[PDB]
Amino acid sequence: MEELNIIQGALELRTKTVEDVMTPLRDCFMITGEAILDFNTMSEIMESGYTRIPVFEGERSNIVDLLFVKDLAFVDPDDCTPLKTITKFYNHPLHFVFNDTKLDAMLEEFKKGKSHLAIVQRVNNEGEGDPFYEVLGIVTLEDVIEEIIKSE
Amino acid sequence: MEELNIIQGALELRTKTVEDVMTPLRDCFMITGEAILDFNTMSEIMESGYTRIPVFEGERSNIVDLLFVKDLAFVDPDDCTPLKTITKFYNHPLHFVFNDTKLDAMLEEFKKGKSHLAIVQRVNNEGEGDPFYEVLGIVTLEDVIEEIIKSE
Repeated sequence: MEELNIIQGALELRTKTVEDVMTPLRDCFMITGEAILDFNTMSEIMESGYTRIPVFEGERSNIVDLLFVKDLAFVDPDDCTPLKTITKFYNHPLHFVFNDTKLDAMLEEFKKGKSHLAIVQRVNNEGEGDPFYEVLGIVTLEDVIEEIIKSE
Repeated sequence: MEELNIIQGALELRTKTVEDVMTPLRDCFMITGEAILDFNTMSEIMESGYTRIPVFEGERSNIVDLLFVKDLAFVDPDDCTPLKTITKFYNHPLHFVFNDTKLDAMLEEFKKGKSHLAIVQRVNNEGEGDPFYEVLGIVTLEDVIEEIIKSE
């Protein structure tokens, strides 16, 4: 039964972590903060089919903003408007989560607030001096829902 | 518990119908088949935030096609390209469902195939001669999932 599938998935939300379901950094669709919104860039973006796109500066682990595809609505490609204008303008909130966070807690976190996307990070205790936060990938509400309802 | 919420919702999928959760025709974001994709039209479309937009010809109950926002990726607004070009090109499938259809069966129907959006309709036995199909609104996967996970 589908109902049984959903119930079991719901039960497993306690044990599975965000690390188990995240879209890792190698698999993340991201965009440089230096980007300019000419025709072609906007075209690749609208082509991606992703609703929201992480914006990074320099390194991919240096995620600085979020771009919603909606924000291109009033953008004229002929203007070749830089991305920073849109990102600094909307200044969409950035949500973070630890790799060990359970999916049920993630669901709870997502249901409250606008964030339906979280950035996964870990503590690097393998110093070499100061311990650091290591960005691993992204996890969305979609990742966990898909984990809930999928056939198993 | 969240898990309890999800479980109960899953259980109720048997009893609730597509009529109970659909976005009705008054609340449907739709677009005329005659539409042209200048800047402003594309701008309203990208503004909507909806991933998929029903295309109708004449009456709103005369839904003829589906438009994915993705399909605007390679569209130059300066070209003022008509919608029919894109719709006839992609010719995305159209899914239909009866109002009495239970949500669990809907879930089953959605999980198989690309259709994550269905058009609700009913039989008009209030003839007046020939009985007809009366379009009532739309129901997506998102509608049912939202119905599953929401707090109750």
